[PDB]
Amino acid sequence: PRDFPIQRGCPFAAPAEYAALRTDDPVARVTLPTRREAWVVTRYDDVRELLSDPRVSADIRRPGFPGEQEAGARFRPFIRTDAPEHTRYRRMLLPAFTVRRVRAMRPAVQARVDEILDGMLAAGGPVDLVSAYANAVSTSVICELLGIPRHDLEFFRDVTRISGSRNSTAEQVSEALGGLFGLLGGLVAERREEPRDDLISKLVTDHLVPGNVTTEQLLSTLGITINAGRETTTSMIALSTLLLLDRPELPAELRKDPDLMPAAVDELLRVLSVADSIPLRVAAEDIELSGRTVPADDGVIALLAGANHDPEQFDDPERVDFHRTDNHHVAFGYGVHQCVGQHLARLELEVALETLLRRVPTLRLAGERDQVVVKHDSATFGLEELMVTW
Ligand code: HEM
Repeated sequence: PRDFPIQRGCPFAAPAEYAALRTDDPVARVTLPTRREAWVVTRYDDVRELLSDPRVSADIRRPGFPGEQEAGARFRPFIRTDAPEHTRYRRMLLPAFTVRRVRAMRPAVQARVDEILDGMLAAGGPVDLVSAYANAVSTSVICELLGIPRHDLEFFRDVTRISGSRNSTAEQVSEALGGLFGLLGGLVAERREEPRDDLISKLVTDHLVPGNVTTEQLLSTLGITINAGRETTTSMIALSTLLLLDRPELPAELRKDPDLMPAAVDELLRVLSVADSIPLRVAAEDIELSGRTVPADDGVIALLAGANHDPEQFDDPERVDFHRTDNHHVAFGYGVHQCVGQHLARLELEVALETLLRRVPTLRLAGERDQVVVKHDSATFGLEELMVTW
C-alpha cells in the first residue's frame, strides 16, 4: 500500500514526510508508481555505506521507476552498469575531470557567465531565469568542457532544448539528435587532427584513437556526459537562487564576505539536495543496515535528502547555516558512482550564483510565491519557471 514522496515540502527542502520514516522505517518498504515494490533508505550512514557496499550494483530486474521500464536492456548507459563495464567508462573519463583541470576553466567559466549576462541585462525584460540564465550557463559550461566551439552554441543549445525536453515530434526530436551528433562527430574527427586540450580532446587521443575508444562509444558517453549536467545543475542553480532570492539574510552573509559561496555551494548542494533519488540499487544480497537487512535481489534507492538532513551527520539540518564544521554531504554521489561531475558542478555553481549577486544585485522575482512552479517531472528535482527583474 506504500509510496515515495514528492514531497517536496517545498520550503525549502525536502524531507517532506520523511521525518517519521527517517526515525522509524529506516528501511521501510514502498511501492513505486509502477507498483513494483522496493526498499528505501533514509539515515545518513545507512545511505552512505549502503552506497558503497561491495554487493549493490545497477542492471536487469528490478530497480527504478521512470510507466517504463526495467526495459530496456538499453546498452550502456554505463551509469547503470556495475564493474567491469561500468568502471572502464567512469575511469575512461576521470583523468579529464579532476580539479587541477576543473579550477583551470575558472577563467572561461567566468568569461562565459559574464558574457551570457551581458545580454541578460541588454534584452532587458522582466524575464524567466531558469530558461534564461539558469539553463544558459549550465549548457555552456559543458560546452566549455567538451571543447564546443565559437558560437555554434546555439547549433548546440538547441538540440539540447529540443532533444531533451518536453514535446518533439519524435522525428523532429530525432532530427535534433542528428545535429548534436553531426556536431560531436564534427569535433570527434576534428580533434583527432588538431587535438585541443578539452574533453573530446582527452577522450580521443589518449583513449579513443589507440584504445577501446570505438567512435560508436565516444558519442555514446558524450551523450551520457551532456546528460549529466544540463538538467541537474540548472536545477541546483535556479533553486539555489530562488532560495537566496527570497531569504535576504542569505545574500547577506554572502556579501559581508564573498569567500563563502564555496562553503555556500557545498551547503546549498546538501540542503537542496536536488539530486535526490540516485539510481536505485537492486540489492546484490541480503544486507544488514541498522540491522533491518535488505532481501537478496530487491529494489533499494538511497534517499540523498533524507540522508542529507539526518542529525547523525550534522546538527539542525533545516538551517541553511553556512559556517558548519561538518558537511561531508553527498548531494553528489557516494561510492564509485558518485557524481564524477561535481568539480565542475561547483565552479558551475559559484561563478553562477557569485556573479548573479555581484553584477545584478537584487533582481527580484517578477512572479509571486503563488505562481512560482517547481518541475517534479524528473527525479532530479529543479523548477519549471522562475520569473525575475532588477
Ligand atoms: C550540481 C549538479 C549535479 C548534481 C546535484 C549531481 C548529482 C549526481 C549524483 C548524486 C550522482 C550519483 C550517481 C550514482 O548513483 O552513481 C551523479 C552521477 C554522475 N554525475 Fe552528477 N550531478 C551534478 C552535475 C554533474 C555534471 C554537470 C556532470 C557532467 C556533465 C556530472 C557527471 C556525473 C557522472 C559522469 C555520473 C555517473 C558516475 C558513474 O556512475 O560513473 N554531474 N550525479
